[PDB]
Amino acid sequence: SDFVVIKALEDGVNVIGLTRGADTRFHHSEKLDKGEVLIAQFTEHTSAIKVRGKAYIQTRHGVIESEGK
Amino acid sequence: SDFVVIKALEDGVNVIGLTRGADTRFHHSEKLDKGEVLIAQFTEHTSAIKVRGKAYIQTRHGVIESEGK
Amino acid sequence: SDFVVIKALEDGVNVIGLTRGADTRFHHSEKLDKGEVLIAQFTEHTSAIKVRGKAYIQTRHGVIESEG
Amino acid sequence: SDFVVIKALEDGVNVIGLTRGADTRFHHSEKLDKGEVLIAQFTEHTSAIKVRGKAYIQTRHGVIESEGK
Amino acid sequence: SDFVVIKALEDGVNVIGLTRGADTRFHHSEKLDKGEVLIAQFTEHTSAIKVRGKAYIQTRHGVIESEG
Amino acid sequence: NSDFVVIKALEDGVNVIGLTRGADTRFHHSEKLDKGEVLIAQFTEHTSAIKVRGKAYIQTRHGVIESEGK
Amino acid sequence: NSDFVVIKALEDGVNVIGLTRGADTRFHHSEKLDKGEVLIAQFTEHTSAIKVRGKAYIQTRHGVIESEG
Amino acid sequence: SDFVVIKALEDGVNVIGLTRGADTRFHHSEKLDKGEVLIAQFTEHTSAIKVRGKAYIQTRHGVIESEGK
Amino acid sequence: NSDFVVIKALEDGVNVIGLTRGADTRFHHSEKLDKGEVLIAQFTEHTSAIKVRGKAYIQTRHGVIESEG
Amino acid sequence: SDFVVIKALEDGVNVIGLTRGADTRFHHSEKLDKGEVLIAQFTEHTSAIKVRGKAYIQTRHGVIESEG
Amino acid sequence: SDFVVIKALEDGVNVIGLTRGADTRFHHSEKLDKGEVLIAQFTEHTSAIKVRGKAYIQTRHGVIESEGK
Ligand SMILES: N[C@@H](Cc1c[nH]c2ccccc12)C(=O)O
Ligand SMILES: N[C@@H](Cc1c[nH]c2ccccc12)C(=O)O
Ligand SMILES: N[C@@H](Cc1c[nH]c2ccccc12)C(=O)O
Ligand SMILES: N[C@@H](Cc1c[nH]c2ccccc12)C(=O)O
Ligand SMILES: N[C@@H](Cc1c[nH]c2ccccc12)C(=O)O
Ligand SMILES: N[C@@H](Cc1c[nH]c2ccccc12)C(=O)O
Ligand SMILES: N[C@@H](Cc1c[nH]c2ccccc12)C(=O)O
Ligand SMILES: N[C@@H](Cc1c[nH]c2ccccc12)C(=O)O
Ligand SMILES: N[C@@H](Cc1c[nH]c2ccccc12)C(=O)O
Ligand SMILES: N[C@@H](Cc1c[nH]c2ccccc12)C(=O)O
Ligand SMILES: N[C@@H](Cc1c[nH]c2ccccc12)C(=O)O
Ligand SMILES: N[C@@H](Cc1c[nH]c2ccccc12)C(=O)O
Repeated sequence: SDFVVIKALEDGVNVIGLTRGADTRFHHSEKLDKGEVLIAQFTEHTSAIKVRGKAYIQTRHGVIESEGK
Repeated sequence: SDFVVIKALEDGVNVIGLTRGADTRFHHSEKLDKGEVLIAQFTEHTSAIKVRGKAYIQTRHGVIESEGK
Repeated sequence: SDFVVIKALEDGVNVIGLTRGADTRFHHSEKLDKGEVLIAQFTEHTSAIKVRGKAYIQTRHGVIESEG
Repeated sequence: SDFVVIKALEDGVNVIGLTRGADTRFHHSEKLDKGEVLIAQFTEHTSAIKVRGKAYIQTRHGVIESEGK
Repeated sequence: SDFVVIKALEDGVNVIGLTRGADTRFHHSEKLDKGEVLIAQFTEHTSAIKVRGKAYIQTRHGVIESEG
Repeated sequence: NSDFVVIKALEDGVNVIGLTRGADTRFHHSEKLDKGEVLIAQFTEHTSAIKVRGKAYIQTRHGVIESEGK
Repeated sequence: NSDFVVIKALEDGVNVIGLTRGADTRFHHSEKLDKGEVLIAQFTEHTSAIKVRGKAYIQTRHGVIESEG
Repeated sequence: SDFVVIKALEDGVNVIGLTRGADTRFHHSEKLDKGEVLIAQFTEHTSAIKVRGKAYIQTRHGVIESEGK
Repeated sequence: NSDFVVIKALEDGVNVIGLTRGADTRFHHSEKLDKGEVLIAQFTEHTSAIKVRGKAYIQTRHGVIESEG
Repeated sequence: SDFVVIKALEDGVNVIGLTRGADTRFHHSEKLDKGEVLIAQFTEHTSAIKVRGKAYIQTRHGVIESEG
Repeated sequence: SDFVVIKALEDGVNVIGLTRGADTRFHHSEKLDKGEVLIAQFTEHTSAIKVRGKAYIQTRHGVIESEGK
């Protein structure tokens, strides 16, 4: 299973997991403060991940940055 | 299982999931506001994804950009 | 499973799914307007995909363009 | 499963599927008009694909071009 | 399964499939006229393929040309 | 089997935190690292996300990233 | 499923010979190739070694090799 | 199944195995002296490895060096 | 779907010798090749080691090696 | 299964196998003399290998040298 | 399953197979004379291979030479 690396570039960045299955909703929100790193998998319960705030992102396809505000 | 990365380049980008199976319709529309990133898999319920609006997309195959009206 | 990427370079592009199995026919036609992107897999029900209209297409084998 | 991309370079190109199994015959002819693209897999029912007419073909082994009469 | 691509460089090219199993013979010959392309798999029934005639051949090992 | 991450602690008191796999998300273990220790940690049946706090040098299949403390 | 060998006959009468898989080893088939003909042949339940006699150009996973008459 | 190489740059290096499962504890500590190498797998019982002391370390992602107290 | 070895005989009377898989080790089959013939031989249920006597050009997954008379 | 190459650069190099499982123990020590090569796998019984003495070592991750 | 290529650079080279399992001992010693090539797999019975004497060795990891007494 693939994972995504997320480095928070400011306080209060949110890594949100959406539910796998016929229903789509947020099941969890992980708050990252500046400089913190989260390495997060796709799992049985999480089939999509949303990032809100300024962060540097690595995936198998390369780097992308989310932008706050 | 494969996933796409979607960075909204403007407000109100829509990431639309089409059902796996004999029938084809939309089962969920994730809206993204400017700067937000979504990392989204193909799953048991989603076998085709559609993007409406200005966004920067990465897939196994490289980058593509969606353009809004 | 493999997928194709389709960006509509014009209004009214169709992505057509043909049926998997001993019979071959159209079961669904996804309309795309200019600028819209569809990412679409091969599936239990779709074993061939047809693009009609002006689109930029990426597959595992590279880029190919359909023309109006 | 592998697949092949076929761009029709002229009207009336045919992508023919030959049946898998002990017997070999044509089971379906998809007609393409100039500019239309087909992406078609090898399947339980098709284990060989014939292209008739001028078209641009990509497969895992590269680009090949069919020509008409 | 792997597959072979055959472009007919003249009329009357032959793509011949040999039977898989303890015994060996031709089970189907597919005629290819000049310019026609066949993409053919190895399968439950075909474990070798012979090409007779002038053709352009691609496999996973590269290109090879048959001569008439 | 599954992927792993390399974490070198660039100061004392670095925290490598495992998040629970499954429908609920909580911290189950926090492995503390002092300066210069290396931890090589996998994703597992119990761990489906890892969070790093403090200044550390990180390697994954996607390349290096560095965490920074406050 | 299963490596294959490409054999181009560089003269008439080239022989591609299959050896039997199993505890016992013998020739079970000899496929005659005349000048310019190409044979693409798999390893199989029945054939676990292939011998080429006569002048031919051979491609395998490992490269080209040439047999001499 | 993945493995790490550990070369001890000083006496007393410490390769610590952590238990796989819902509980996390060290279950084995293999000490290395200067110049000794260990090649260790991830296993049914070890899902994380900790290195203490000055060592040179190769994993699939590259070399990393641990530095001691 | 195992590895195979390409052997080209550079002189008459080269010998490709197959050793038995199992607790017991000895030769079960000796294929003689004369100058210029090529043998392409797999590892199999019955052969888990191959020995080449004489002058031949050998290709494997790991590159070319030459056996000498 | 992965394996490792050990060429002893001096007499008396030891390649030690640690047991797979909940318990960790040396179960075999192969002595290598100057210039002898061992190619050894991870197995059902051996899930860690320790090299003691001067040797040149190749693994999937590259070359590393143990020193006496 | 992996294999090793061993070319004898002198007479009396020894390719020695160690037993797979809880016990470790020699079960077969295959002698090579100068110029002979042995291509030998890992197997249900052999999980470690030792070479004595001057040989050129190729594995997945490269070329290593054994030096004889
Ligand atoms: N309990 C969650 C933890 C998690 C993994 N990846 C995530 C991404 C976003 C949010 C939560 C998560 C799960 O197993 O799915
Ligand atoms: N519950 C949906 C969530 C989802 C995943 N990928 C998506 C892409 C588009 C829209 C929704 C989704 C699913 O499991 O499939
Ligand atoms: N419901 C369709 C959706 C789909 C996936 N790929 C397609 C390609 C073309 C048309 C429709 C589709 C299916 O699972 O097959
Ligand atoms: N129903 C057919 C459709 C098809 C797939 N690939 C093809 C190639 C050529 C012609 C038809 C097809 C099938 O599953 O096989
Ligand atoms: N019915 C044949 C079709 C075929 C596939 N590949 C071929 C190559 C040559 C001749 C026929 C074929 C089969 O499944 O095997
Ligand atoms: N050996 C039989 C049956 C057979 C085995 N494999 C085949 C592939 C194709 C056609 C027939 C066969 C025959 O030649 O008739
Ligand atoms: N009936 C033979 C056909 C064949 C395949 N590969 C070959 C190589 C040489 C000679 C014959 C063959 C088989 O399935 O094995
Ligand atoms: N017992 C834990 C060990 C572990 C693995 N990865 C981790 C990451 C962080 C913290 C602990 C761990 C587990 O199997 O999951
Ligand atoms: N019947 C033998 C044929 C063979 C394959 N590879 C070989 C190498 C050497 C000698 C004989 C063989 C087998 O299946 O094993
Ligand atoms: N008995 C331990 C041996 C081991 C493998 N890798 C390790 C890493 C650290 C400590 C011990 C080990 C096991 O199978 O897990
Ligand atoms: N009988 C041992 C032999 C062995 C394999 N790899 C080793 C590494 C070191 C020492 C012994 C071994 C085993 O199968 O595990
Ligand atoms: N019968 C032995 C032959 C063998 C294979 N690899 C070897 C390496 C060394 C010595 C003998 C062998 C076996 O299956 O294991």
